[PDB]
Amino acid sequence: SLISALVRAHVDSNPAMTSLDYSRFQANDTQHIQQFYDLLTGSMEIIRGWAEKIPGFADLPKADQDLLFESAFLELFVLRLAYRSNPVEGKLIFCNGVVLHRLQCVRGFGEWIDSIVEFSSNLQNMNIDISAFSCIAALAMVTERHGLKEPKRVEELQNKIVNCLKDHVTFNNGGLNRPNYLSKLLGKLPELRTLCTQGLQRIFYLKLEDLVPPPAIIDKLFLDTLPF
Amino acid sequence: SLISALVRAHVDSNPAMTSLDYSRFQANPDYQMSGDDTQHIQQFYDLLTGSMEIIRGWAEKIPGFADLPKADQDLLFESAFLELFVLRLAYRSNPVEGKLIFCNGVVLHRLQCVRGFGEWIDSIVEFSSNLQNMNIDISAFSCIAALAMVTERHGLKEPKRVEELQNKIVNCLKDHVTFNNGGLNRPNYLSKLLGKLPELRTLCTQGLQRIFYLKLEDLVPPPAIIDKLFLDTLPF
Amino acid sequence: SLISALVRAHVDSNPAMTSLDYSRFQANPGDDTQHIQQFYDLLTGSMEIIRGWAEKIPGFADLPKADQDLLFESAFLELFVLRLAYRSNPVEGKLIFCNGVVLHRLQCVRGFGEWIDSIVEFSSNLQNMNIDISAFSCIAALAMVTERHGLKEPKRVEELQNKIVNCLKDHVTFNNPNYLSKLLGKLPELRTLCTQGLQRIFYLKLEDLVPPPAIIDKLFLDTLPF
Amino acid sequence: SLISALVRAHVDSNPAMTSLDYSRFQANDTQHIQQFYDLLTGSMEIIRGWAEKIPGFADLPKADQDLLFESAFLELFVLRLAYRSNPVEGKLIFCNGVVLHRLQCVRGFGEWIDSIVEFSSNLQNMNIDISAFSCIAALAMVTERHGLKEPKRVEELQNKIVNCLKDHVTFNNPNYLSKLLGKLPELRTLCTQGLQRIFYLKLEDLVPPPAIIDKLFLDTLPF
Amino acid sequence: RTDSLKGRRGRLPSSLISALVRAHVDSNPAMTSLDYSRFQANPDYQMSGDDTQHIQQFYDLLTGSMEIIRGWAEKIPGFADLPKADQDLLFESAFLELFVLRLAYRSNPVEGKLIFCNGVVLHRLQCVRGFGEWIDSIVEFSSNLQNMNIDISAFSCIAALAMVTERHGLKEPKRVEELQNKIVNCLKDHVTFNNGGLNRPNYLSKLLGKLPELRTLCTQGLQRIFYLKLEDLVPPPAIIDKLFLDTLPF
Amino acid sequence: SLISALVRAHVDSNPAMTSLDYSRFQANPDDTQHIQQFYDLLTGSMEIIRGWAEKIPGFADLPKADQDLLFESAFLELFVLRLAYRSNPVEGKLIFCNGVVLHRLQCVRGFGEWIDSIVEFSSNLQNMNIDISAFSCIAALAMVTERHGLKEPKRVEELQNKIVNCLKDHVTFNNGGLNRPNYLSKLLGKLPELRTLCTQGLQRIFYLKLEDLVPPPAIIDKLFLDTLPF
Ligand SMILES: [Br-]
Ligand SMILES: [Br-]
Ligand SMILES: [Br-]
Ligand SMILES: [Br-]
Ligand SMILES: [Br-]
Ligand SMILES: [Br-]
Ligand SMILES: [Br-]
Ligand SMILES: [Br-]
Ligand SMILES: [Br-]
Ligand SMILES: [Br-]
Ligand SMILES: [Br-]
Ligand SMILES: [Br-]
Ligand SMILES: [Br-]
Ligand SMILES: [Br-]
Ligand SMILES: [Br-]
Ligand SMILES: [Br-]
Ligand SMILES: [Br-]
Ligand SMILES: [Br-]
Ligand SMILES: [Br-]
Ligand SMILES: [K+]
Ligand SMILES: [K+]
Ligand SMILES: [K+]
Ligand SMILES: [K+]
Ligand SMILES: [K+]
Ligand SMILES: [K+]
Ligand SMILES: [K+]
Ligand SMILES: [K+]
Repeated sequence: SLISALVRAHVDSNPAMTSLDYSRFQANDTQHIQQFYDLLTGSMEIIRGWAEKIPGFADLPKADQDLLFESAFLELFVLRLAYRSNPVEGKLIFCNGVVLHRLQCVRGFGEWIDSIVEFSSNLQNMNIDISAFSCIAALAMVTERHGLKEPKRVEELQNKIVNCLKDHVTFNNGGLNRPNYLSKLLGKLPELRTLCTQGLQRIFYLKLEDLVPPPAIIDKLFLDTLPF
Repeated sequence: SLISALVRAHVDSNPAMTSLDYSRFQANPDYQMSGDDTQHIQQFYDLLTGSMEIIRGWAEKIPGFADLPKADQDLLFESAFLELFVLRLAYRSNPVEGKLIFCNGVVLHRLQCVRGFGEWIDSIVEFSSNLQNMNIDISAFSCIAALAMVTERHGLKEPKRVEELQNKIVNCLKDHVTFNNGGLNRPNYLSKLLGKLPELRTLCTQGLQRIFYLKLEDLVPPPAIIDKLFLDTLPF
Repeated sequence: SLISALVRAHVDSNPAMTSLDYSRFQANPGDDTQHIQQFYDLLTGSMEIIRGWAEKIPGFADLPKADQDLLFESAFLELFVLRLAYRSNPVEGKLIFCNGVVLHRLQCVRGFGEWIDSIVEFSSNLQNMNIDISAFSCIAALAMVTERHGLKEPKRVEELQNKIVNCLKDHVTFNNPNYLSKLLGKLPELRTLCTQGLQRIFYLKLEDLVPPPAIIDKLFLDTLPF
Repeated sequence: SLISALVRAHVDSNPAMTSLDYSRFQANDTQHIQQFYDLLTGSMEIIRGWAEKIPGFADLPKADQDLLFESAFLELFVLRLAYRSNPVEGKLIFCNGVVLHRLQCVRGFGEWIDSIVEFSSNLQNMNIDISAFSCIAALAMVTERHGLKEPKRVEELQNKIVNCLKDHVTFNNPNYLSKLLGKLPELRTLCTQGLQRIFYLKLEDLVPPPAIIDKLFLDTLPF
Repeated sequence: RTDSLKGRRGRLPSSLISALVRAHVDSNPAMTSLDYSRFQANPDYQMSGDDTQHIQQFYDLLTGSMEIIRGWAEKIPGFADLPKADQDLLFESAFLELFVLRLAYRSNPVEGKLIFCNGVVLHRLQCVRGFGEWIDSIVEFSSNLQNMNIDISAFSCIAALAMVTERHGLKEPKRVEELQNKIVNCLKDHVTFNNGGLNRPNYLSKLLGKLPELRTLCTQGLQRIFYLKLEDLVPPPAIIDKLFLDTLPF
Repeated sequence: SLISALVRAHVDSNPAMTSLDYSRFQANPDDTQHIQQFYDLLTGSMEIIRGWAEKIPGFADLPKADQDLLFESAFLELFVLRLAYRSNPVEGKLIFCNGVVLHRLQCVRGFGEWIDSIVEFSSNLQNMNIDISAFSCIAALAMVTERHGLKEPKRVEELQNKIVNCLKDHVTFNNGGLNRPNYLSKLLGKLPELRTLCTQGLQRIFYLKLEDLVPPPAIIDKLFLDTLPF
């Protein structure tokens, strides 16, 4: 039930891997930077829709919803990108269907893009099925955050998702041949958070470069993702 | 890649368990023989025709299907429609509570479907009970649904093409199972999973007997679309 | 150097006798389900601790991560029993675990089964040999760094073993005769003791009162000699 | 008709208690363990023949026939042994007519033999007649197992034998039919200890079980 | 063993290979037609110096197997369909590895007996003069290969994979990858089926892992040929010169 | 070593699937002609199969008289076994020891309905998917077995047991062991089935002898009293 709801949410908020845009894809500045910004802001509405489809999420104080969302947006944008992309081939696929190459992105994302592809690769070598990934993505947002009004409520939804993930992995001796798979899975969240600090560094860099000022929406993003 | 498409196909053609319409749901046994069968037999025909566009939409979303000769696509879909309908129904319903949930979100009790479906509805609930006791995950179920249609059919223009698409799906299902077990396959589980198809085929012949019965009774004659359904499903 | 590192590995992976938890200790000469789950917990709770120990053995962390897992997985039960036997108090029937918990023999027999009696016996024999920390730290390392099938680098393994062997050899001489053979002779004795540990888990799986979790089932399969 | 065929199947597959083989008997190593292995392997064809004489068994899918036999063999071997032996005198009498004293079997069977003698004593203290026993033995095998091709066929045949035992009990008439069926679960538990013995012997590695015994092991495992 | 509780790991049991086996049997000396005429295991009877003799022998054993291994390669189903150019590239790129693999498989490491594609049986001590210290590594490899007890059907696939592998400068490398995959899936299905439907990923990783080890082992062969030419005592003839350049990974 | 020698004996005495002779194959419709061919296929395999027999380690160490007796007694069985293993039943393609390829339908006139029994056995055999090493042992076993009139029944029993041992080791370590519990048994079980199968071959030759349409050559007429269960 919950797992099915988590999977539908994922499916409904992701591009059909049979409806991808390769118009500007080529495995061969101010232009690539603004693009970096667009991609980020473009996924904001997509991921927000996804969050609203997480059972129990709409039952949290609206204030707690925006706090959870905003604090995890970047992590969510990167985890989703990492899961649907083809690391080996260096093909990046965004929440909107656009497909760029690891090299075309390096001009906008910076060397961070290389850190992302590496994460994408480690993530895929874990062979995470759609159900386990749908739980993990939800766990990246439904987690403890400073400033929460209903921290106990967040913790309850969190534990419900981990339990849902645990049953999926251990049902009928599903864990026998993958001992700490559940632990390795959860372990990807702190790695993801560490990974996203470089996204903040990049945004800071572009702001100090003052070659192309970040939009208020992203300037805002910088502050919401800021751990402190 | 292939399995994601298959899961997307399934998800997109099924109702979110939040769109579930529990309005026409009646569990009181007494309030059951109320209202002549006509209304119930019609409901039966409608539920079947109602899922046609839906399942055809799912079939069109199956990678490789459209590359098959247009006549084969039609022979495969028409021959498997009823089985798809029954399988999808059996996977999403709640057998323990005697609740049937259709390709459209309508929730009827077993006791209500008996008026239209006939005793066949009990064989269906039993099939649902066996299917759900296996705890098939969505990725696995989406492959099985696909394999109920992408399967051998006599009078197929390019049977070798279908066989290849079929192998591709089977192989996609084996990887899922094997990858979730640390790289070690599970041949018995797999055969138990694939064995549900012959069972589905057998279960549905009873659906053909219910339509034949309705045709003979001639009280609520099957409309042209159900007539076609009957002939497309006839194993001979 | 090697000996020092081996001792540090031991010390850092063991509880100080002044940080023990007696909250669950009861020697008066609970649900059966509770004792069995406790048995499973004491095993799973020691895994990370003992893994930490292994990773502190000079060279181990240099072997292919594949070989590491194979050596660790095949010796864990033995490492658990040996460390428990070395630190416990046979005479007083006090079993002391990797995590500091103290349990009386009588409390363990309901979870561990009669096998706890064989462990207390082994712990008694081990202690009568008055083995010092340096020597015990070498034996412990040898219990794991030993011949195993499936090792991507069998050479890289016998390399460590022998070094550790010589280390214990020089330590016995420098501090001094048929004593070195009595020490290594404890390893085959250890492995036999652990076959009884396998019987206990096999029994619990048959009784099906409380099936072993996946982690314990794998432990079961990994410890099987074949 | 059924009870008769069941009794006949039983008599034809058991040794004439007047022509027992004592050539290896003695009331005073690796050999006893080997003998433990042989007794088991020798009773296989004998019990297989018996199963083959159960009305309706041979009609089940071949796969199911092999599945039920392979899964209940150890229990059938033990049950049949407990029934024909003499617990009071500590004499174990096997399917093949061989007679050994408890003191000989403990060396091969292990302390499991004592549990077998205990079960034998409890069984015989119930004064179960040959007709009733012939039903219970059949129930030890024609029961539900995970993997049946036609689980219904099995349940079909099972109730039929159960009804067969029911009538025989009523005519001769109490909770007896209860204590009767109760022995099966007890027999099931008793044999797990048999699995423990075989497992211990495999670990010990002294005298390795032959391929056929390892097969029996994997075949009986309840998990 | 894959036959126990440990080996099953919680599970329960349920043409191309034949051609590959024939290719192998036809291209190998009957172990009953071996030539022991020059087999001298006596440390003392190591013919009076003359490094030249042994070095030329080294070159001859190599060239003497070329036509044989080329024949075998031509019996690999699907190989011919490949562009002649790729056939040549794959063959020349793998010849050395194929030569050592086959030698390692048929030889007797425990007795120090090296048995060549042509039937000649030489002792390890005789080969060290020609092959150099490299012969000891081959023997080690041989020893490790045989401890796996790989049956003829399995080895025939591995030998084929030593050649049907990606190489830089391929006309149709995709057609190559498809033959390679066909052969690997053939090996997997054969091992799985023969294990009662239960796959053996660890065994399979070990079998295929032997190829990287073989590639590495042969670089030492290149080092020997490089040495012999640097030493210029018995320069490498034109055919060995080509062998060297064909095997160069760069 | 023995098993490896058994495999070479098999490979050397069998036709490469790329060197087959279809100059007579058809697979579709189109007499004293079919019967003569039936006799030729049998006599032609004789030399081939005898060549294989001599390649079996230890077989040449038996008294020549025991060699002839063992060979002669198993000829038909070997002919059928080898035919069933290499042929392709699904497509009804019979491939003989000599490379000649005929369709099932082309054989029914000379072989009789027995050809249908062979194709079935071929079908059952192939479903077992016996690998070459195991098959090479079973073929050897069909011949190295007990027969009445052996001069050295103990020597034969010894070569036989060495072969089954060779087979048991290969099956346990390469054919799944207990993961295929009844394989070794089903495999040896094919020998008695093979023998029964060939009795129909004797009946065929009997029939042809009674019809006297074309008298069997001494070789085969011999094969008759050389295969006869007595
Ligand atoms: Br849902
Ligand atoms: Br894992
Ligand atoms: Br998709
Ligand atoms: Br899934
Ligand atoms: Br699978
Ligand atoms: Br009767
Ligand atoms: Br009697
Ligand atoms: Br086992
Ligand atoms: Br298990
Ligand atoms: Br061939
Ligand atoms: Br050449
Ligand atoms: Br191996
Ligand atoms: Br494996
Ligand atoms: Br594999
Ligand atoms: Br292995
Ligand atoms: Br040979
Ligand atoms: Br083969
Ligand atoms: Br003799
Ligand atoms: Br089998
Ligand atoms: K993993
Ligand atoms: K209805
Ligand atoms: K499989
Ligand atoms: K299963
Ligand atoms: K009676
Ligand atoms: K072989
Ligand atoms: K495999
Ligand atoms: K078979």
